[PDB]
Amino acid sequence: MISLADLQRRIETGELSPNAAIAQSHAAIEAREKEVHAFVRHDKSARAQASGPLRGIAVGIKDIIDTANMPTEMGSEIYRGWQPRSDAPVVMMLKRAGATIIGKTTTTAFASRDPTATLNPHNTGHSPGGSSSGSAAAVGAGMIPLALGTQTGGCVIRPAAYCGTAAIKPSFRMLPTVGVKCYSWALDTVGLFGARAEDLARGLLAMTGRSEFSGIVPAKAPRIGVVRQEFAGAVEPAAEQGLQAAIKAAERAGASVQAIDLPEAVHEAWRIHPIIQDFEAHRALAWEFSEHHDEIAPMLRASLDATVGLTPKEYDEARRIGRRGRRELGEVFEGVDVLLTYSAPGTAPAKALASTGDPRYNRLWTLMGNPCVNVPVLKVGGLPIGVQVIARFGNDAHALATAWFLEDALAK
Amino acid sequence: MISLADLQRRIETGELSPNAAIAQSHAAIEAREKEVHAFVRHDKSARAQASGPLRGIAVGIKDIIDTANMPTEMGSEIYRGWQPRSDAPVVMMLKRAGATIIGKTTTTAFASRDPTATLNPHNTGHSPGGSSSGSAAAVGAGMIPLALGTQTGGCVIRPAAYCGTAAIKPSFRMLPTVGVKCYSWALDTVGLFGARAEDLARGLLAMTGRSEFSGIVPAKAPRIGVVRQEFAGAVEPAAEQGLQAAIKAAERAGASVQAIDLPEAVHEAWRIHPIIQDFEAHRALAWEFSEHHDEIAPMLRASLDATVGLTPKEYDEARRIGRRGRRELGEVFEGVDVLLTYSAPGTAPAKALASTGDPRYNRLWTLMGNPCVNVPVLKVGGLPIGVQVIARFGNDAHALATAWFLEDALAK
Repeated sequence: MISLADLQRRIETGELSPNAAIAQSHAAIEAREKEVHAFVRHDKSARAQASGPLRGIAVGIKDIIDTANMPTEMGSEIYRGWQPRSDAPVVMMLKRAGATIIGKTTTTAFASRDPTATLNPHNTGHSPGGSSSGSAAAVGAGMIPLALGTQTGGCVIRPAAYCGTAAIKPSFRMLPTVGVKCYSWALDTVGLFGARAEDLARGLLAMTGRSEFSGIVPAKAPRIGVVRQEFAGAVEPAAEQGLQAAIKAAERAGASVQAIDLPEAVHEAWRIHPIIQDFEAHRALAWEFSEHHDEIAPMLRASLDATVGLTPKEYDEARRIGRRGRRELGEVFEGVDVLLTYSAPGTAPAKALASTGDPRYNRLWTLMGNPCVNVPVLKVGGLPIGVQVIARFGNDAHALATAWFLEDALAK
Repeated sequence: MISLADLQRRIETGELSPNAAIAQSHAAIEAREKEVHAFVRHDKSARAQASGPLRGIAVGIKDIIDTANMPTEMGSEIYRGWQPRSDAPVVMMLKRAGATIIGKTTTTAFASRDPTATLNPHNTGHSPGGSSSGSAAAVGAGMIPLALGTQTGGCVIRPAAYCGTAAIKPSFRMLPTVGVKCYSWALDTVGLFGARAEDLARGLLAMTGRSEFSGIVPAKAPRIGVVRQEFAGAVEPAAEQGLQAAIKAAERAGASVQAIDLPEAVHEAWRIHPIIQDFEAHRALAWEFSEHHDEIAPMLRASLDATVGLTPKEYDEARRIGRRGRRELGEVFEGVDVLLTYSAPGTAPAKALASTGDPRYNRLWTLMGNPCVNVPVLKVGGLPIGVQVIARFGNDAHALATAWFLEDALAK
């Protein structure tokens, strides 16, 4: 994989030229697209910009995020050839920083369950996860140093884990979702894919100008609270193997690790995530469902069909539960700096299963809103397994710092 | 003005057919549009639907709200001829209920300060307010029974007051802002314009299906708390005359009215509203500011040029201040059912002043999120004056019930 931070340092010293960096990405893409299929469209004419911390940095954009110079097809036939008039605010954050928008990465139809043609870089016979399939794959295949995606259930953390890349779903609403095809406005959150935690930090710094992302360094003696999300059901062996490897590494590195069971209020929040998501999706995708029903991809069409009956009453109740959940989760962070858990059920599923993976270990955090970061840990049978670092809402910096600490710990 | 509730009842009993109702509207628009100029686009072929609670109900849509069959120009040359692919979820809420989208109403450029060409229905020499200029003017001129607008500062309540129509800015986020051109995502709130409070209730019931909007009837002897928002300075004589008249009518109607002070935390929230608004505006309108700077309407261009330096730091600090204001405001509603205040600084400004009016008496409430309803009180020099009824967050139904109470009280 290509490191954003690496590129930055070398370009800043003149050791590497922006044009060369971009030519390298174009090369990497051409070198494996026929194998991975992570791009809906690749702008081969894309060139590096003259100034900015992200000059010479090629970025892939999930195709539900608006671009003014390239179509935004939402991974749906309904939007084939659709051309937005403007670039989404998050795209502008990158462009204003000097980044090069190299192309649109594949997305499942409307960021839901329907698999794209994209394949896992680590094993062509496996899924790269979803819904940010192309962003995770492209970064995992070393095609680009950065990619944008979104998370409603576990659309960022899960595919990142499956593809062995670092990634972060910042605190809810930190990055605007303006110009981002909505699935559930209570959940939709923009995320970033990179090679390492440090790459994510430098990316967020350039996009937001927030001092909190400046000068981040690996955390020291982090206080970690391990949660296995029992309420999420039975995890697969590989996932647990990765979590134990992470715990062992952190302990040896000086971290204090303790197991903790999450409050009933949190278990409940996890249960009602589907209610909030699906009730809102019917509103958010009303036009598509009412006017182009049969054109909606199979799996998404099915989930919408099964949920037309969700009522405002139960929706309100679900949101009440969500709030109770957030309140009691905050108390959990009184004794620990971060929480550590699974990023996915296990290794990436074989493409034959026609599944981008179950988001059961991701969805709770998207609703709570806390910053989540995936940390590659190991590989079982050649397929990546990662762990998920979670900090208190609004403390994305500490989440990245601990993720960094963890990466260094695993490196022994 | 045309009453949606009235049309509903007559259509329900069969006294009026949906086709006739819609023909009524087309005729009403035809009758005054040449003098008011409230529509960017009037779809003369718009027909009535055969079923639904809103069948036969014509609705005007502020032009920053996406429509699939009509252009959405954002009141800016930058979006001349722009055609969204899909109808915004709120538009679909109306369509699914059986309503007719009769046209797009005027909006100031990107819903900011730059005046549209629309004129006040009560005196064409005056402003109809903004930024939901056309929606307020159309309803006020008796063209349509319902219209959608948005409020970031006071874009719903102020123009409603100026044009003498009933209107409501529901609780923050009750209605989705998907497909609604964003100015400030922390503030933007969809609102409705109608003849009376009952019309708003029926409109919200059909759009949301929420039982809270079903069976609403005038409130009885409400506990009203009068707040003059001294932090925003003294209001113009006409506005105070309308407030005094509303208090007296309410009292003689059996309501308990007490002048109350607003917590310092709330005063502070009003103060930092511009910080949140303008900082986000720079991110939400990034593409426009970067690629079409000189094409942005003059006033908005100037406000943006003067706020480029706002920092994430002061922004976060403003948000913290706003959250504290919301908390303490709720406390105020523990002893009072609704707050009663000004809807605008006074009567509508002369067009010659090139101003849609000062939003100072509206902005706080948009940030707090509470449901606000405008109640027409009287007219000074032929120009309408209204009062603003505010309930606790999530108590939209009560705001409407008390507004209805106030309307009857004023009618004695």
